[PDB]
Amino acid sequence: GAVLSFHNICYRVKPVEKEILSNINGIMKPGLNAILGPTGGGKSSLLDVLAARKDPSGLSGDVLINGAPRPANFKCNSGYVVQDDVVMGTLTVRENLQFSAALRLATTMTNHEKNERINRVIQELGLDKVADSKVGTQFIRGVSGGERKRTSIGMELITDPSILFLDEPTTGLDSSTANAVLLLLKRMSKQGRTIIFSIHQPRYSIFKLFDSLTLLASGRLMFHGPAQEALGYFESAGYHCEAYNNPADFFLDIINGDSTAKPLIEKLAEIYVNSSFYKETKAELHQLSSYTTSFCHQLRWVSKRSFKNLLGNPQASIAQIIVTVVLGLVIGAIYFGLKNDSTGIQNRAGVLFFLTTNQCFSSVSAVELFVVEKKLFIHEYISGYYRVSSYFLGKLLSDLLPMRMLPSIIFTCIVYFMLGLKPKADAFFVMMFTLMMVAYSASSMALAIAAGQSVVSVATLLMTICFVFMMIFSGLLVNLTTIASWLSWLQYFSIPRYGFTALQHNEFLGQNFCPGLNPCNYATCTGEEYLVKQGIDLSPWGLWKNHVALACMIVIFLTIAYLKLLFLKKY
Amino acid sequence: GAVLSFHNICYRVKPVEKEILSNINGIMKPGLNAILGPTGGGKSSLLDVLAARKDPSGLSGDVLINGAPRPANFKCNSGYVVQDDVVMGTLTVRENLQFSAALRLATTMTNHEKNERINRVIQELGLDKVADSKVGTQFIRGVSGGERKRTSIGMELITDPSILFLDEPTTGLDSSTANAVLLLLKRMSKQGRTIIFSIHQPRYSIFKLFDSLTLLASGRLMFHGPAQEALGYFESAGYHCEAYNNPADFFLDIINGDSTAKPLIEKLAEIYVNSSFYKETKAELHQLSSYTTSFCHQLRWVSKRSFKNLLGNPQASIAQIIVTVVLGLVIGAIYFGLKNDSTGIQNRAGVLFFLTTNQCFSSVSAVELFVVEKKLFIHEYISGYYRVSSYFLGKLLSDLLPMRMLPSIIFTCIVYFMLGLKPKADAFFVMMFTLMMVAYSASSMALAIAAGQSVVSVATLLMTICFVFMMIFSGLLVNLTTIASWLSWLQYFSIPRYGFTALQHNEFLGQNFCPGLNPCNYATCTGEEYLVKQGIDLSPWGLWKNHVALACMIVIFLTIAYLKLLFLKKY
Ligand SMILES: COc1cc2c(cc1OC)CN(CCc1ccc(NC(=O)c3cc(OC)c(OC)cc3NC(=O)c3cnc4ccccc4c3)cc1)CC2
Ligand SMILES: CCCCCCCCCCCC(=O)OC[C@H](COP(=O)(O)OCC[N+](C)(C)C)OC(=O)CCCCCCCCCCC
Ligand SMILES: CCCCCCCCCCCC(=O)OC[C@H](COP(=O)(O)OCC[N+](C)(C)C)OC(=O)CCCCCCCCCCC
Ligand SMILES: Nc1ncnc2c1ncn2[C@@H]1O[C@H](COP(=O)(O)OP(=O)(O)OP(=O)(O)O)[C@@H](O)[C@H]1O
Ligand SMILES: Nc1ncnc2c1ncn2[C@@H]1O[C@H](COP(=O)(O)OP(=O)(O)OP(=O)(O)O)[C@@H](O)[C@H]1O
Ligand SMILES: CC(C)CCC[C@@H](C)[C@H]1CC[C@H]2[C@@H]3CC=C4C[C@@H](O)CC[C@]4(C)[C@H]3CC[C@]12C
Ligand SMILES: CC(C)CCC[C@@H](C)[C@H]1CC[C@H]2[C@@H]3CC=C4C[C@@H](O)CC[C@]4(C)[C@H]3CC[C@]12C
Ligand SMILES: CC(C)CCC[C@@H](C)[C@H]1CC[C@H]2[C@@H]3CC=C4C[C@@H](O)CC[C@]4(C)[C@H]3CC[C@]12C
Ligand SMILES: CC(C)CCC[C@@H](C)[C@H]1CC[C@H]2[C@@H]3CC=C4C[C@@H](O)CC[C@]4(C)[C@H]3CC[C@]12C
Repeated sequence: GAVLSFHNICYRVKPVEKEILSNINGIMKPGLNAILGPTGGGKSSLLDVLAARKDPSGLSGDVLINGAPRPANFKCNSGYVVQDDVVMGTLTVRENLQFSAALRLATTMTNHEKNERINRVIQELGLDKVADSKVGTQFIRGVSGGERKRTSIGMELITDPSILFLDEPTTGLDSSTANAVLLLLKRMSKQGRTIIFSIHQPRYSIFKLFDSLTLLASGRLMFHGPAQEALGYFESAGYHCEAYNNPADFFLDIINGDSTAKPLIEKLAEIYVNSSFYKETKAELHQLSSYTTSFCHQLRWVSKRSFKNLLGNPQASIAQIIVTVVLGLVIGAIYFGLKNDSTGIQNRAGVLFFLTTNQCFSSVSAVELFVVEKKLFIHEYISGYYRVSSYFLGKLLSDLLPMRMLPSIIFTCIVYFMLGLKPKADAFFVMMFTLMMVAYSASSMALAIAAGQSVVSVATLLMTICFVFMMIFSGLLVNLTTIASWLSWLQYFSIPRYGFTALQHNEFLGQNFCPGLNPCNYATCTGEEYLVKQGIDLSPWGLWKNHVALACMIVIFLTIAYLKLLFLKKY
Repeated sequence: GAVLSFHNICYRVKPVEKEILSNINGIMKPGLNAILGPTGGGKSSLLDVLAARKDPSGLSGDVLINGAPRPANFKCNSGYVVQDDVVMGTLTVRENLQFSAALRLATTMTNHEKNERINRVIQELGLDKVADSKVGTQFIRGVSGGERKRTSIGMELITDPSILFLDEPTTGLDSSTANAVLLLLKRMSKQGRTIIFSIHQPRYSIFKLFDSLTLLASGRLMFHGPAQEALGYFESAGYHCEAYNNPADFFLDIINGDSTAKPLIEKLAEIYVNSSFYKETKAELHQLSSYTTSFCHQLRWVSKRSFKNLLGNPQASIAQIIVTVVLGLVIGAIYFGLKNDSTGIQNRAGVLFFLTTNQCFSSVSAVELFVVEKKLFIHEYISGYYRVSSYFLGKLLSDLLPMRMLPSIIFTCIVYFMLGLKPKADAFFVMMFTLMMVAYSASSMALAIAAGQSVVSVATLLMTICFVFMMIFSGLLVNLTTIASWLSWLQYFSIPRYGFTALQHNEFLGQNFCPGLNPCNYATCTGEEYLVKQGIDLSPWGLWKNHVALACMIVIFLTIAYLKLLFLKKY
């Protein structure tokens, strides 16, 4: 079995540094161990310290498994269940468990075997009725909080861990369900596994199951030792129960100073260090003194989950495609029959500008989903599911690449022929390629800004402002040849400028807009004159210059996003 | 005291109609009464039925207070505490209680007296340490879930009600805090008040406090009667406890079929109807067979809370003002020194278009706050705080009117003189007025769309799409004189068109853009020619036509919003 231990633990958090956890010493031998305490005592913090999910800076003690230091496979042979559930709402119960099994259990096992394990877990936790139902989504009403909580427990159990950490496994659950969960852990603990969990308001039947007990309060350790002997320890100092049927209440009332015999917290702790229990553990403590699956598998499974999540959030995929089609048709109707007249220049420039800005501003919606999933990404990376690289490339090849390509194609196919733009194939494909490139560049910039930011509103605001400032330098609202020199350099940071310039160069090159024709100066009859007055070049190199600039921006921004994820605080 | 009662209650929910609650009969005499049951049994639904927060369509029974039917002041002399807390995060604890006191307690009392009551409540609930701290916000980490829960309890207690309904008052609270809350209610119930609440996992000490008991399960009523006699009733059918220290577990285990003696639910219910308890209540039941404060006060307090909420969410007020200033300065730099040259027309039209669209699209951010507060509005209206009209006008005079006016002023003051637009005062004030009008019209349209919609994403998408379609008809991207007749009529539904046309008419009227000057046809030297080619009229009536159209749209859209709130399902 696994014999966890700790000694002289203290933790500090920040300027001013405060100690959430003061001196703590204990041994969590195999079996079933518990951590009772009042709210704010530090139950969740100690658990993370034991499971190495806290920044090692603050930690000021030694944690040992079976005497030897922490192995590098610790997170490959342990499980952690979070106080606040992190479960992808858009998926069903079974799908989430499948995801955990696939990326944590080794690939040597057959997929049928894994599904058999998954079914067994579901039956044990009583999730059969909602096995294939969806977890809650904003659009889709889903399972209750209790079923969601048990689902998080399931994902960790599937790994068949030798060590399991749980935080408030029984919250939002009625007594019957709570008892079933605890009995399962007890059965799971009579085989050599070590189970550590924090609980609120146990029943007497449950409390008898506890083998080892830990009692936190305001950081201090009031009592650690066998659960059955806890009553005797308190009785010696005073506090003869003889009132409460449930002992768990008897402990908490003492801590809150509601029972008969400087602060009561410090006073009680001083008693423990003088107890035999502290002496025994000090004697024992002093005496004692990688990823399962490869890159490709992680990529496939992450991309799959992203596909499903995207389809489950309609506003970002289905709605964008539908509005794309509607806009294409309306534009085709509004600009139908472009004429080489006085009005041709205006309408052509306007439509191209509209398409460009539409591609740029549509990227905001997708990345917002990248923002909301920061918490899940951190939790899964810490738990040891996947690497950063796999998550990044999967989200790209599932969300950014497929969906952002289509709007360009739809817009070109619908608009080009209805309006009557350049009737040559080269122009058609150039238009499609250019729109694709601006879309990808905007998405990459959005990712660079949004990656690592927790709040959706702030990221949305920042990206919107940046796109606005780009749009001012697109080449239509202002003439770039009239801008002062000390500000003109900014026009090279604008994506819409490159796309818009390319489209203009493609459309205006061989057109005359004065129908019947002593040249009339101050008049732009020919398209080339308009291009010149707007600053654009006439060589073939201008178009391709814009395109290569877009590609370089894509690469730069995506790389920045990867680095922002890499140097993030995953603790 | 207050003697509530019910008889033959059944409720139906929807097509297919299902009965959440089957036959239910009971009397909730003064004192302390409880509703235990497993999750999903129907505890929250019955409570709403008793407190008249459910649609009366489904209800199929009679509810009586003191024998007489439900008075119209029922919600003026009752309190309801929600299972999921509804507390404005951006405010402190004390501020929320002040809001409840001001609008529910009569104005005859002095404000100092109310604050004295508020202090007493806080001391009783143990919220003194966090009395003036802020409740949780996304930006501001706030009080724990337990303190938030007790705060919701406080707001109802301040009214000093003769009848109080609570739903899971002890959830997220440790035993010590839970016991304190229950003891307070017990003390509050020995004076004539009637208290009804639903609870999970009581302690034996608490359960002895219960005077009357109700036991729901899968809709059916398994037991109603005195709490002390509940054990005897079950013992007669079998189920001699002699195992469990806490009786509350003994009841729930039976319902879940985990104890010794068609489904167990139906089987148990059949026993109750044959019990003496059912006979007694049937004998008794068969035997038995406005706003405190005026309009202005509600308006003032709603507007005040809205001010605070707006300031607490920086992204909507502070950020919008800052970006407004930054955009003004950047625009002033980009377009500095507008010249009566070939480029003057383009830059002028572009800047005016940018300002107009900025005013239109900035309205999305504010209304989103109107969306998120739908739940709170429904809860408060049902509880009897305020009317619909007061809420509407308060949110207007607090959020829409003050904040949307400033950006226009800032933009005009910064931009007008730096660029060098028409150097006459009339044009300056016309520009300011026009921008104000488009801002208000867009906000009104946003409210009309967003009011009554629960999801933020959908409303944001809809308003954004509508503004896009308006923007196509602004007069720049397309020439309105070239649009086909069967679609041209749409141009009269566009707000940016009216604002943009007014600004163009103000700026271009007396300008010549050909510097040195056989007239050169196909050339727009004079501004009037440009206006004509864009379809605009030259009379003074065009400008004012646009303005009056905006005003009419404002009135229409705001009225629609009020009606949408009025005919909403507040149940
Ligand atoms: C988790 O819950 C959620 C929370 C939230 C959201 C979604 C959620 O759920 C996931 C999304 N919330 C977005 C709120 C929002 C959206 C937009 C703006 N503001 C502009 O967009 C704009 C501003 C200008 O000045 C400030 C401006 O100046 C000129 C031109 C602007 N836009 C254009 O010009 C333009 C042009 N073509 C377009 C074509 C297609 C689509 C958009 C186009 C836009 C401001 C706020 C924020 C919170
Ligand atoms: C002027 C009109 C045309 C030019 C428009 C300029 C847009 C520039 C877009 C590329 C910048 C970029 O993408 O920056 C990318 C950076 C990269 O993160 P980081 O630097 O490593 O931050 C450190 C992060 N750590 C500490 C975790 C490592 O993200 C950010 O900084 C986030 C905020 C960006 C705000 C940008 C607002 C720009 C307003 C400009 C007002 C004049
Ligand atoms: C074409 C370019 C220029 C013209 C642009 C047209 C914009 C019209 C704006 C005013 C309409 C309005 O504000 O409608 C206001 C209505 C009012 O609610 P209700 O009718 O009572 O719904 C019943 C609600 N109950 C049942 C509770 C009473 O809100 C809505 O319907 C909500 C959805 C509106 C979607 C509008 C999308 C428009 C897309 C047009 C694609 C051609
Ligand atoms: N990163 C952090 N920054 C600042 N304070 C923290 C941080 N982490 C924990 N704390 C503080 O430590 C104290 C204990 O928080 P903790 O998360 O341990 O609560 P808990 O013991 O899990 O109780 P419960 O989860 O039941 O509320 C709190 O006062 C909290 O503010
Ligand atoms: N509007 C509704 N539409 C469909 N079903 C409903 C509706 N309201 C309630 N129900 C159903 O009634 C049953 C009881 O739900 P209820 O809200 O009463 O739970 P509860 O008794 O409050 O239990 P808890 O709140 O502890 O989960 C549930 O199965 C729920 O799906
Ligand atoms: C039908 C046409 C004319 C409507 C104009 C386009 C806009 C207003 C429509 C087109 C497609 C629509 C979306 C279609 C599907 C969904 C998924 C649903 O679960 C919520 C609403 C939502 C997100 C719709 C919102 C409104 C929407 C974006
Ligand atoms: C991290 C971010 C800010 C990186 C920004 C890099 C951008 C500004 C770089 C990437 C590639 C660059 C372009 C590469 C090629 C050319 C062609 C040349 O004849 C003019 C400059 C121009 C058009 C460059 C302008 C600056 C440019 C677009
Ligand atoms: C300083 C200038 C150049 C920045 C450009 C303007 C944008 C990027 C800045 C200007 C004002 C800024 C806001 C100022 C204050 C707040 C409140 C804070 O609790 C969260 C960030 C937030 C919401 C900022 C977000 C970024 C913001 C909107
Ligand atoms: C509920 C919503 C859709 C109501 C929409 C009403 C709009 C379209 C109405 C309100 C006031 C109306 C305007 C009132 C006055 C004039 C001046 C006239 O010489 C031309 C029509 C014009 C410009 C009207 C166009 C239509 C108009 C703008």
